[PDB]
Amino acid sequence: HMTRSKVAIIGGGPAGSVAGLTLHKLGHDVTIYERSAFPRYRVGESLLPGTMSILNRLGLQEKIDAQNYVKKPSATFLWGQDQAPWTFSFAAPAPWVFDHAVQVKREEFDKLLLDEARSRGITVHEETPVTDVDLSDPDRVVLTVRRGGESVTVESDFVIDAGGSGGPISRKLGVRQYDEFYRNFAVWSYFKLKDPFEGDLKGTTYSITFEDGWVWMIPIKDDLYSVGLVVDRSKSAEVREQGADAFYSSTLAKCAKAMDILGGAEQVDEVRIVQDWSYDTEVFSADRFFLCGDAACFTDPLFSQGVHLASQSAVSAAAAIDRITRHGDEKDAVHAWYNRTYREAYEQYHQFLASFYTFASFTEPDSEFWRKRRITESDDDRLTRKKWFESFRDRASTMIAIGRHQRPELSDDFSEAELNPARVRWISDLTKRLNSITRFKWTGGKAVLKQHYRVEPIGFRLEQREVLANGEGLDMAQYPMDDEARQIFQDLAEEEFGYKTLVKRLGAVGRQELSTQIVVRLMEAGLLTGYDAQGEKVFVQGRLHFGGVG
Ligand SMILES: *Cc1cc2c(cc1C)nc1c(=O)[nH]c(=O)nc-1n2C[C@H](O)[C@H](O)[C@H](O)COP(=O)(O)OP(=O)(O)OC[C@H]1O[C@@H](n2cnc3c(N)ncnc32)[C@H](O)[C@@H]1O
Repeated sequence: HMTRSKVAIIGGGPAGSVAGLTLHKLGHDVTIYERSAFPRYRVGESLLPGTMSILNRLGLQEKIDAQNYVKKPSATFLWGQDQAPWTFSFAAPAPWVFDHAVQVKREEFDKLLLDEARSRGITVHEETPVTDVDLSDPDRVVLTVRRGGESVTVESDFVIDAGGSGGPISRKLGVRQYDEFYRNFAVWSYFKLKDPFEGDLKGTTYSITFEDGWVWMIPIKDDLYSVGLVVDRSKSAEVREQGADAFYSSTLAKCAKAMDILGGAEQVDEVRIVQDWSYDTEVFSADRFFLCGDAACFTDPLFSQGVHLASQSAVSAAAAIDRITRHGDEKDAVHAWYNRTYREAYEQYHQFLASFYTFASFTEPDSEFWRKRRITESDDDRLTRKKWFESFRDRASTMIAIGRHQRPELSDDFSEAELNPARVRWISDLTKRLNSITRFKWTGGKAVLKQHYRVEPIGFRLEQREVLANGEGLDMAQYPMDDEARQIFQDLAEEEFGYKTLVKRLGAVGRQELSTQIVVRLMEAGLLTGYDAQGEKVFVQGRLHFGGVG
């Protein structure tokens, strides 16, 4: 209980800094090894509310307010050809809950976090690459580090690899699993251009489909836009052959709505490229190591999840190391929790992504980009799927409908309030479906409490919580339940009462304000199935934020 660990951290990007700040607040002894000198240039500029929340709870609010980062209200999508625009609002009602995020210059943002780490007495070595990581001694971790021109050797109780896509551990272990099809390749530059919108659109992140993929437009200053192409890795050869500059301009010129908003603006930087393929890992952590951020997995940046998942996993890996340090018998359970949680985030962002790419594929040409990414299924499943012609994948269908602008084209006429009717209409539809449920069935014959972990948001400790499950381990981990609320569900499994009874029984035990969320989550978890008065199944899903929002 008074025991704390010595922890080496490879990499001082967002995963590294957040991991070190969190481990320090949890009372551990942190060293961060970063191979570069800061500031150093880095792409990946558009952030999420969930990450601001984390930084706020770690005490960075004043330093961040000081920076005057461009504020981001939402993300806007021009998705498919001749489609109305849609926007994903960051609108949301605790002190750390954020309704917006920001856009940053990563060289400055990353250096701000790292300098904060320094100021708290965390040891930081810049220009000190970690050259080898040895885990074969089960009692310790030993790193080899290049200090000056000398190899120096250092031991620690734990190691976090936050070294980004080039982190040494996943490579060393050979546990990286590249996605078979999501092999994105990016080519980008900067323009001098002032946000052309004054209304609710100002500061929004634009993602815009064309023949060979999509274009991003991020305002990182008053008059500065990051403008990137995401294309298939099959375009590597063209860039190799014809040069990135020529590839960049002739490709970007193919995206009319993008040239539309650009309009003669001046290109104000060189163009860079990189391979950004999706991949996860067989192992997110085991024994004395954790992988965090791109070192663990990489998600197609369409929804700007990257820095958020680096931050979230960094906080989780910190809490995990703390828990194991104070309760060493829980080692296996804690690693199983870290692996499950990261895997589930990765896999469900991927499933969701597949939906979005498929929707654009109906109006974009049959290029290798769209063909690799759109859902694979029978000629007949696909023609049926132009059920789309007339509006995870209903989850995405939902988001798009709610966010649909009420005119055919993108304009400063847009206000987020014009989205309120479709929102409300979705809520009324959800309310209508739940109310029609006169009979519920439980999956299995037993309702049980199962052990689960949760990071406490204020102090960051990993706490134990009992969640609802069946005998066969299926669970709904998002809410803490007791023997008392479990009884509710055992009675349900036996008597199969409907929605009205379930709401009442929940209210009766203090859970009146969560009850709608509780039953929706149980439905999505496949633990509850609902039936209407005519005996037909009733399908409910109430998701529709992508992670790090709302
Ligand atoms: C590729 C890409 C990614 C991207 C993006 C657009 C593109 C083309 N747009 C994004 C966006 O709009 N919003 C967002 O949140 N993310 C976006 N991304 C992805 C995102 O940039 C990454 O997920 C994020 O950078 C990951 O953070 P993480 O902390 O995991 O990794 P990092 O930023 O690469 O930092 C790693 C540091 O480690 C150092 N390093 C590497 N190896 C060593 C060794 N061996 N020893 C010591 N240090 C090491 C690197 O120097 C780096 O600083």
